[PDB]
Amino acid sequence: SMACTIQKAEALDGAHLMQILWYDEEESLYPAVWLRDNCPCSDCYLDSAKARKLLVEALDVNIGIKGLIFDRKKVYITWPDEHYSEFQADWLKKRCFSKQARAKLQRELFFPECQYWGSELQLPTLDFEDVLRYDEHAYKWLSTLKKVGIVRLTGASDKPGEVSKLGKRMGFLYLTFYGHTWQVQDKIDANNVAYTTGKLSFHTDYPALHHPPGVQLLHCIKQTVTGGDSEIVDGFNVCQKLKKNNPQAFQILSSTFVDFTDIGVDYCDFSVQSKHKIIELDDKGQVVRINFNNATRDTIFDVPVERVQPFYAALKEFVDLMNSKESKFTFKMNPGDVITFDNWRLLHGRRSYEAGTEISRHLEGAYADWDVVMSRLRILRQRVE
Amino acid sequence: SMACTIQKAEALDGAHLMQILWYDEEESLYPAVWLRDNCPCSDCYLDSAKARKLLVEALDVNIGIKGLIFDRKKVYITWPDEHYSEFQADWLKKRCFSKQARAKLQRELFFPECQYWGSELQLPTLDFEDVLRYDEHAYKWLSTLKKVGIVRLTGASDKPGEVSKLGKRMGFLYLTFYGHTWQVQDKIDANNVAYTTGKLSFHTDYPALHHPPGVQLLHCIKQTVTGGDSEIVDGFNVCQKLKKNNPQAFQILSSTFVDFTDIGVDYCDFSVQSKHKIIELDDKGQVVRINFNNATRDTIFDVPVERVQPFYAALKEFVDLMNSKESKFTFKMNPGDVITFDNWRLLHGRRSYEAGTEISRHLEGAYADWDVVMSRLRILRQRVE
Ligand SMILES: C[N+](C)(C)NCCC(=O)O
Ligand SMILES: C[N+](C)(C)NCCC(=O)O
Ligand SMILES: O=C(O)CNC(=O)C(=O)O
Ligand SMILES: O=C(O)CNC(=O)C(=O)O
Ligand code: NI
Ligand code: NI
Ligand SMILES: [Zn+2]
Ligand SMILES: [Zn+2]
Repeated sequence: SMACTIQKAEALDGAHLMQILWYDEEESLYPAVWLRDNCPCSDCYLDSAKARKLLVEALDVNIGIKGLIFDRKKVYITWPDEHYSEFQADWLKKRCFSKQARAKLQRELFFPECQYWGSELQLPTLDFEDVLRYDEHAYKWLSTLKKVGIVRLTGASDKPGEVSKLGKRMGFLYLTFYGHTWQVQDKIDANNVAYTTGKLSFHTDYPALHHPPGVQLLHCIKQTVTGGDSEIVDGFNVCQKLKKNNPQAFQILSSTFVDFTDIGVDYCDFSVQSKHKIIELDDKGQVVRINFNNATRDTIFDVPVERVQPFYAALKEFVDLMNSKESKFTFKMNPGDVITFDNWRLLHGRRSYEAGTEISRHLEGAYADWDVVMSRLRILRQRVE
Repeated sequence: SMACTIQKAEALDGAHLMQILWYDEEESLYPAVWLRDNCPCSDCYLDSAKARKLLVEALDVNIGIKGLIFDRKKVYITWPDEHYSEFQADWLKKRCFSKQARAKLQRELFFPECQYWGSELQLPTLDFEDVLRYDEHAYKWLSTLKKVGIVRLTGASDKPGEVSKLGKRMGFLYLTFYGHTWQVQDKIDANNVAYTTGKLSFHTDYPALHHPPGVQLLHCIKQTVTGGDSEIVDGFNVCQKLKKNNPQAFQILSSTFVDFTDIGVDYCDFSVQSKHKIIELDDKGQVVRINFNNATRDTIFDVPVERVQPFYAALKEFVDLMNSKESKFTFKMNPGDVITFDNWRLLHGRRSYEAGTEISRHLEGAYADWDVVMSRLRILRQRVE
């Protein structure tokens, strides 16, 4: 295209910048040091790995272009030490340092589109076997998981092993002290409040870890009629409402380190401790993760005494908002259903049910790392486009 | 002890605080809301899980103590709604909200002691089989790993499978796209600069992931006489020197997001992207992780053009300090040697060596999560004390 065709290339700014004038009349600028650092020749770049061999030690940070020629599709550069580089037009164009170009590329890499939701949620639903068999369906699955935060898959079996198939479709699951996969059932000497018939209030899984699981997979093998309905809420949507309604409570929860703990025996013996802010913000003040399980929050609370009661007051306000009828979405899982969701963004819970002489309710769960998921999503997108 | 024996317990501050006067005359304060939240009774606390059943929804954040009695070893509290709680003296004492008590407990949980080192490093060394067989030795191993950042284990075999034994001793290894364990050897169509005979400059492993591996294990199966010596540097020590010598360069590297990438096929097919600050600080300005591999730093750099050359100038200053003869420690791995090190703190590298018609050099590596390691360290400490 005219946008990707070179009209003129020139060294500017004491030879420290290259400027490309494109055939659409737009101009791009490329620092000489960045071009040299990204030389694609075999000395500098290992093509089989698509990786940089060039060392920092080799890079003159004050380098300027010694000579430059070009045609419509490439630039050819000589360097002061006689090194020689070639750069393709389309490669340069994609990597333009303009804010618009950089932002476009970041969108393509990280899929930031987010659709916030309340009690009006239309639970995205796909077929399990279709997702396993067809790239178009697996793509819709992971893209929707990223954007909405949850997808339900229907028509799995009523036998263990289904979350493992989804894990292989992603790449691999995320092993924790509760196993490769884990069985949510009422257990004698339960090592986790999950493994009882009690109500689970809204929580994220595993804030006792530094790096809580990014994605959760939960498959219904057996369901009870006595209770055990599912509830979910969009934590990012809730945090937005909290900041607006109660900025003091938002400030406390986004700045206060809370200790989490887990001790017991499952896959192996464990004694786990972490610290997190319940509302975890990026450097720009945007919420990126919620870290909260009331069951594993430690008895240890490392704050001065005067900060304690205001913390709990803040926390109450947050949970009250999560529970509001405008925020929460309630549903019942049947055998064969699987939900896959963003464990950093949603909070989830379940209603109490009745104990029995044999197991009346059984879910099999597993976790996946967001990096594993995003990798597969990038591959799938390329395959489908 | 007199320190742990109750002399007086009293509700204060409108019944919103409990004060304990101990037999040493020291005073501790406990917020009423915190005591109620941490009731150990069977309604509030699941003993088999050592976890809180009590919901946020159940907690009156404005609660005060209705009645209190005590003896030397426990306090007995009635609440306004008629709930009833018992707290043991030793439990309360450990959880005193004084800064001194809180800081002591944080030390016991997280083992913060750090011993910075330069080229004078005396490489801590233990026997491999001793570490597998004896808790006293496994304790010294992990405690030293945490404090110094590296331990060498000698007397392993010259066969694959040794890092896997150490992984089981910790709990489990950290699976990545390069496998459960991985073979560092020269490979045709290498998917990583590591799998060549080239020099690796100082790097941390895997900044292409959001959560880079906490701990690295590297076992020498075959070594070459033609090169391939090992080099290490204490990144936390280096960052301290950089902040002192060049505060501008420190500021740039601790505030600038750098994109990292990895594309290829190994355990499965992958297309990985991340963003990190190379020098990653906590909320108090202390360095907690270094994220840097020059080979996987992307060609994509998401900064305005005017910030590019100063970034590279900063980076050069950092690498130059890492390479200084006062900072780096160089050694040669022989068959049977294993190093286990903090991949968030150290940077590591290796000298070039000569290609041959069969494999002349072979290391087997693996990763572990710091949470897995710290769990085992806590268990071991308890077993040994
Ligand atoms: C379901 N399992 C694996 C027990 N995790 C619950 C969540 C947690 O303990 O934070
Ligand atoms: C040794 N392996 C597993 C290839 N990793 C190298 C480090 C990296 O690619 O950042
Ligand atoms: O049992 C359910 O429906 C939900 N389970 C969980 O959220 C859990 O085990 O952490
Ligand atoms: O080969 C060596 O001695 C060191 N290897 C690495 O650091 C690597 O593979 O990332
Ligand atoms: Ni859960
Ligand atoms: Ni390495
Ligand atoms: Zn080159
Ligand atoms: Zn109670």
